[PDB]
Amino acid sequence: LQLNQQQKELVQILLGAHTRHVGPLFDQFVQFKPPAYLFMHHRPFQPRGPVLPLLTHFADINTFMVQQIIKFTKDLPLFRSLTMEDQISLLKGAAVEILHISLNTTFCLQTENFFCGPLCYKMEDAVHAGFQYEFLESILHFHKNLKGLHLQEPEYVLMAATALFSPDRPGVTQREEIDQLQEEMALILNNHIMEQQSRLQSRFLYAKLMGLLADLRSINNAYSYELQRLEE
Amino acid sequence: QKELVQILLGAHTRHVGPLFDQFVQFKPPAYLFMHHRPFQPRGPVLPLLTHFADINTFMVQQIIKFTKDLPLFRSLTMEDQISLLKGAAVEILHISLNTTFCLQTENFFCGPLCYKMEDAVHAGFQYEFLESILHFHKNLKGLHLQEPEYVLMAATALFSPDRPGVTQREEIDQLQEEMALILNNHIMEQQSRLQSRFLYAKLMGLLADLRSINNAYSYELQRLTPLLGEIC
Ligand SMILES: C[C@]12CC[C@@H](O)C[C@@H]1CC[C@@H]1[C@@H]2CC[C@]2(C)C=CC[C@@H]12
Ligand SMILES: C[C@]12CC[C@@H](O)C[C@@H]1CC[C@@H]1[C@@H]2CC[C@]2(C)C=CC[C@@H]12
Repeated sequence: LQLNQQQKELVQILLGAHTRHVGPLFDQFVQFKPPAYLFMHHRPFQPRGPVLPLLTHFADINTFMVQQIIKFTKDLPLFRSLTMEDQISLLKGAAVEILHISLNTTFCLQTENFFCGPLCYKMEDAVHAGFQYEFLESILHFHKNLKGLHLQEPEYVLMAATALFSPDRPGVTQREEIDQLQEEMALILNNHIMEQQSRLQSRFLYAKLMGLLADLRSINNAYSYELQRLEE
Repeated sequence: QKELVQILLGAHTRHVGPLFDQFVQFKPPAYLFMHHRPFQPRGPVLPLLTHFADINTFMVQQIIKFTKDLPLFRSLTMEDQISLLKGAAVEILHISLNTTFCLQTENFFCGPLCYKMEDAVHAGFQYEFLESILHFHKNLKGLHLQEPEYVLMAATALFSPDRPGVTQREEIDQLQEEMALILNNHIMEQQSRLQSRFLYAKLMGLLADLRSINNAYSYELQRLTPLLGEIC
């Protein structure tokens, strides 16, 4: 219950990593041939026509986010300290979770749209790309729930690090060493939140976050085929 | 009593709800239709000053139509109605305007329109003033309020007995408290979702920061070339 020098230094390293590779991420989507209507924020009756371009765009931004995210982790000495296998296994399992956690950063609660650069994503756009409604609703509830907590870079990065060092993921060997990492990550998350008692005013913030981390994992386990198909 | 909050709710929804979806009706410069755009202060100003003037008028009219459906209000000396409105109108406008504010992008989404501070800046308004306005809207928005706490907050400001020109600052400093604590109570009747520490105090702390800017800055809210037929 209080952050020591080691911990404060860790937060900074995380933030640094996040800021270089993920923060600038969302503003690069426009480079991946986005369909014209994506540039409009207000389009109640606008048609979308062909799926291919829209579809391959989502394909584009998804690969780019997963790439940057990999870089993100790669900039963490703690992560590098693990075995090749374990890393590939942790990323292979936490990339989607870090993605929506990072993406919530551009999410607007008032309009339930993500503002990435000059682009404006709406749930209906994913619908038009063939994503399952139930999937999309869950993904949406998550983002609404998480935005309502009024988080900031620090809380976002810590949370992401918490999801990264999860041992329960298949293919891991150093299960107990890594589980130690996650616990140190959560304790820093928790204590960090307290340090900001005045800013963060939702009750049971920590639990609510870890709770949402649970919801996220469930959603992927359930509609995993939606993503596996996108990746091909 | 809690039925007075049904009177307020129906008043607001009828004349102030669709208030914002009509701004598109008053010759808004094409750029207000875009959410992502360059700041060009060397651009034409007059057409934008004209717009803000037309919608400032329009808004005032609906806020009048609003208060004109509050029995507790009409049942007062016309010399006070005018007086109270002479200073509340503005304050309400911003409380009601806040429902179109997105905390993420800091824009105001009114119908197909997207208003930015940059716009008030170009219109020629002064920093500090705008700064207060933005600060007000960021703070208030961060409290996750819904209609009930809006119409409510608004009405307690509607009856502010310490306003210049009021006749019976006796029956007014009564009608207000006859709702100030009715606001504090409702806040608890929903203590679950409204979990901001010390809402009320923070709320009234906002009603006070609105008045202070309603004053210090007023000479400019006036300027708003009040000529329509002036163009053919
Ligand atoms: C398509 C994408 C982005 C690429 C891929 O991660 C899958 C997700 C599913 C969920 C999508 C999101 C883009 C932005 C969307 C459209 C907004 C709500 C649902 C969102
Ligand atoms: C112009 C107006 C509306 C009329 C008048 O109350 C002054 C204010 C100042 C502040 C303005 C607002 C319109 C909408 C704006 C442009 C959005 C942010 C700043 C906002």
